[PDB]
Amino acid sequence: GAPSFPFSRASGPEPPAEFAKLRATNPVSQVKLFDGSLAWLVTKHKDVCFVATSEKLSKVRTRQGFPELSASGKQAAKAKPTFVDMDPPEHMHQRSMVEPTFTPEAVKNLQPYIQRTVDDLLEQMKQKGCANGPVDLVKEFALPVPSYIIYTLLGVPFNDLEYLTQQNAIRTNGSSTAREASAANQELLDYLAILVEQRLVEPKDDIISKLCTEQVKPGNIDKSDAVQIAFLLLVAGNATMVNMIALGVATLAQHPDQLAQLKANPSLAPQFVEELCRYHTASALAIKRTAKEDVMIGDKLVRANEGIIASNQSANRDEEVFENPDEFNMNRKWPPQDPLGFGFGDHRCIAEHLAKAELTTVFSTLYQKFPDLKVAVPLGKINYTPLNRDVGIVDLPVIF
Ligand code: HEM
Repeated sequence: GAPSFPFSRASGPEPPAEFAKLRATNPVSQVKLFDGSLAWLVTKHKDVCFVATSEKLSKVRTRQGFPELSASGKQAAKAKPTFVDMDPPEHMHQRSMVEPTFTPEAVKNLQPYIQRTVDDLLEQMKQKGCANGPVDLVKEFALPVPSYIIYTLLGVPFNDLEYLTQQNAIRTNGSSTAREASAANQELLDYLAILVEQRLVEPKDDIISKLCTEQVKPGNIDKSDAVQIAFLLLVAGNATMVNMIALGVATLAQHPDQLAQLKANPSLAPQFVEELCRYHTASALAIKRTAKEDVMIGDKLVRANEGIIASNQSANRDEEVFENPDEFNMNRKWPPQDPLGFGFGDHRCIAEHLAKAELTTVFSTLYQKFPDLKVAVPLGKINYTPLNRDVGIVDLPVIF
């Protein structure tokens, strides 16, 4: 029978072993989801791009055969959708309401603020020190950098950042009870609703205010929609950002020649970030569709109302695109084809430029501030996310 999916990672920092075998012998195959239903799994870079762009495929989760991967996903699919789950024309109708903050030009103009945020958190880490033992690079740095930035862009005032960063972390922490995670989720929604009310009365220079002035007041969306769009922008990428920062530090510890390169030349940070986003595809479960009509993919017929999962993680290890794909090599010569860490097509991560700027700022600054930063536990004992989840690191003891 069809194997259960998601697959488990082969070890803490490695992709599932199944993908390499599937790319070689069965690149479009059926898998069994948590509820016993079947879905198609696509593993080659070319086919992942096809799935991401075909207008014969839908992200609408109320369609028959949509590949929800858990009971919580089936429950979430009942809610009113935001643009992440929309097809044209609704998708860009709503996404364009918030895209301006995320353009290359806007993200370039944000660079001094990104740098200040990273610098301030590094200085707080220095002042706290590690004189009594290792400290957790996740809690002290990888968590607040993306959290403070997206909260600030949305419109949260500075004094509220630390508490709301902690609450949003509780939401997804693997140690939280269900009650604890649900209470933190509702606290974030309650806070955002009050912020939307405030910005309807007195808008400021932030994303929520722009939604209020330009879409809520004119009746293009309502205020509960504005809350949900803001919430999507917070929760869609934050855990992935935290994991990418921590994975970057661990990857450099595992590759000491490349770390020494980066310590000696911070202008290598962009190249490092490109290879990191290919090699550790920390969001690998989001390119999902159902077929609106029959569609042929490779040697398979995907029938109408059948589900599809396109693994951008597998695509990023596709030997036919990336030479020596399972080596981390920030000095590689890149091919014509895009790495797919941020997806592809109309739904490609709205925050791709922001995320790369955050990551480039982190890795061009971290080892200037802390040239002796070391992972404090043996690398084989790093606390990775559980193997049946997206790759990530829960906590990362360091000294400096
Ligand atoms: C290194 C960090 C990140 C990675 C690797 C990442 C990756 C991804 C991927 C793989 C997708 C799916 C794209 C597709 O459907 O083809 C996506 C979509 C999305 N991401 Fe991210 N992301 C990151 C950071 C962020 C951040 C910081 C935000 C918000 C500020 C964000 C918000 C979103 C949203 C809203 C979508 C849905 C876009 C749409 O369907 O139109 N992501 N991201």
